[PDB]
Amino acid sequence: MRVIFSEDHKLRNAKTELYGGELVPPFEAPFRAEWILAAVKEAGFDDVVAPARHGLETVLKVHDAGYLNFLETAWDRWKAAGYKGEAIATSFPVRRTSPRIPTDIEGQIGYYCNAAETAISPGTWEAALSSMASAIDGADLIAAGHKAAFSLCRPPGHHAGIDMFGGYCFINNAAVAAQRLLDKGAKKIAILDVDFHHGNGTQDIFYERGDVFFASLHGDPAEAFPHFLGYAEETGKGAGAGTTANYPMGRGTPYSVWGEALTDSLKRIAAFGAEAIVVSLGVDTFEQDPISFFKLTSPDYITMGRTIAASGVPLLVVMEGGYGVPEIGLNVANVLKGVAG
Amino acid sequence: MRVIFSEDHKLRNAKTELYGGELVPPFEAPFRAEWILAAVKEAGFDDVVAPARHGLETVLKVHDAGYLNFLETAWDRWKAAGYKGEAIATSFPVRRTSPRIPTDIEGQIGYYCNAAETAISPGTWEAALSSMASAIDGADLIAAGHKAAFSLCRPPGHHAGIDMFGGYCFINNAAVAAQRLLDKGAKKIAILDVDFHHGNGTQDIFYERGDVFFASLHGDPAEAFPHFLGYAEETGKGAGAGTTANYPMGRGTPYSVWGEALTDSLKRIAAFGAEAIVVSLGVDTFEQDPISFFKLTSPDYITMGRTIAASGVPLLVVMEGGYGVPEIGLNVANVLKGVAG
Ligand SMILES: NCCCNCCCCCS
Ligand SMILES: NCCCNCCCCCS
Ligand SMILES: [K+]
Ligand SMILES: [K+]
Ligand code: NA
Ligand code: NA
Ligand SMILES: [Zn+2]
Ligand SMILES: [Zn+2]
Repeated sequence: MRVIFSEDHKLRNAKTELYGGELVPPFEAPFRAEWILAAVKEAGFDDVVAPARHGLETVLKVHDAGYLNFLETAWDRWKAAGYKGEAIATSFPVRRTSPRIPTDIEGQIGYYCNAAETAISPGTWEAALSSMASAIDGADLIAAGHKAAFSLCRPPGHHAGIDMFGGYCFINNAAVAAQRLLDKGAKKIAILDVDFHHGNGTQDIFYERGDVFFASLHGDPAEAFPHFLGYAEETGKGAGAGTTANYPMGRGTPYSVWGEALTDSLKRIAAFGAEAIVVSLGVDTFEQDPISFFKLTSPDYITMGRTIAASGVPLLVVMEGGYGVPEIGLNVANVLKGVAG
Repeated sequence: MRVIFSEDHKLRNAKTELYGGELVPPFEAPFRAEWILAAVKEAGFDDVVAPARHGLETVLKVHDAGYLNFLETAWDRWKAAGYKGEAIATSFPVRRTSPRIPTDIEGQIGYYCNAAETAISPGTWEAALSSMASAIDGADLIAAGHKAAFSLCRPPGHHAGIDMFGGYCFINNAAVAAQRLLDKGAKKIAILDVDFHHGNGTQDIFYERGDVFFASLHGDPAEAFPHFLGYAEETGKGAGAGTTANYPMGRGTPYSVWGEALTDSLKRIAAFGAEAIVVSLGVDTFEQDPISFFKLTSPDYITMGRTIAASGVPLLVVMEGGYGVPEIGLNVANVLKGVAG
């Protein structure tokens, strides 16, 4: 299978992340992509290609235009306002606030943010567009008849909602890929989010859409980031009724339990009639992940890839999270081995 | 007039504030109270007394119980979770989130926060209770027949809403004072917020209540903190209809303009029939204030106090903001001179 990857991911190289009341080097750092690329090549997936660039045609169908405009100039405005650090939101539009959009940079960065750990830094927008491009080109391979492809996206996407960034995410790459598949002729597409964290951004984008089914397996939001979405009761609204399936799970969950939710999610996706599945792949479900509480082992990723591919429908694998250790690469590569085997 | 002041304000001595993407020493630091106290004594207001302690009777009528329980244990829980810095929220319940309350400390601190610049530190709860006590004792003086009193509150209160802390505020002292006056027999009370920033917390607490009228003069929230409340169109709802009056004003506003809004607010308060006015006094309207854009001069504070007192109705002055410069003390003292003159 082809691997789509842009060297322009490195334009996002933020210096700070707000974690535990401290500003620390970010977990979502350029070396993650280096580790993953090296491991997938070592596993034999060496057909690596840069994406063609893309404009905003596809992404405007899943993200708000004001949001994208804000990201395009956020860093410049932050710097012009005289702030000394990176661009980090402080005030947020929480319960019982006005729905109005501020005009200034401090107000706007909060208006457009869901989580303050994520700083905007110079090059962030450009990196996000490159990552989106990798997702688009991956989708195009699936549309053209390939049964699998891997978009090595960085920065990741699944916490970015219609008009919010956060969780290290700015453009929802998986959502853009799903939209691209619909634009190329699909009528029904599923997104299956296996990252440890709920894909709250993806859920937001498709919650009221009946053309996309969203399934997520994740740490229970009662006690895990992103904290404010991902409960099982959330099944969709309006045109999207019945097209969100959340599988929250608790501390220590191993594959023997996690795989049961996987089986069920795939049943749901099959009943929906998805023509392809965009897999939002994070490997922060690993038993050594520094910020997560699941207990998957490296061999479990092979099982996971094989099971998702036994759907018999084409897969686009889109990179999301997985942190801390170079074994994130082995784990990603193992999912691909399961898909290709 | 009597000045109520607790030395226990000093138990709030946080190390950090998130400002401009950096963790810096807080603007709202113990020296503020020292400076203000010294200046009011210098102006002849030397009848200074400590508040009696108070439990939660009064405050439970303006703040949510879950919120107060959260504040009481937040520091302990944050430390027990192993975080190394002070307690700073990251995820927030923004647009289109679940209304559910998280169980863990990271989820809860965001659930109960409106602004991430404000860290919870050891002693914060105890300090907030002492500041609340100063407000309650001030209210009791008014209830007993005094026409003026000054509660030198620290930490301040007006950004704390029903179930949210932020803007350096944890317990809404002015809201507690208003409630105490109602509990002592008043039927109608007004809160007049002259701090540069909108009292979004106070507005939240009384938005649907007809027994309290809230007026605020402030920097336009389209460009100024708190960013997400304080527009003129917000006039109240339900039983509270017509009991919020917001006067947003722009960059460079001097007393000649600000005083016209003051006059109008007092007309509204008189028409409401307030039996007393709780003045949320911030002096960050000063032309030198480091974080604000109004252009009041030190003499204007005397005019302001005199005009508010010309209402002919008893006043409780409750300390809010005012930062940076040594003149914060002179400016507060000048309001008291205007009231007492
Ligand atoms: N203490 C837990 C901090 C979690 N903060 C954000 C993690 C985002 C990963 C996205 S895949
Ligand atoms: N760049 C403006 C930072 C504003 N941050 C909060 C100020 C709170 C004052 C309360 S009286
Ligand atoms: K997930
Ligand atoms: K105000
Ligand atoms: Na949907
Ligand atoms: Na009211
Ligand atoms: Zn993740
Ligand atoms: Zn203020």
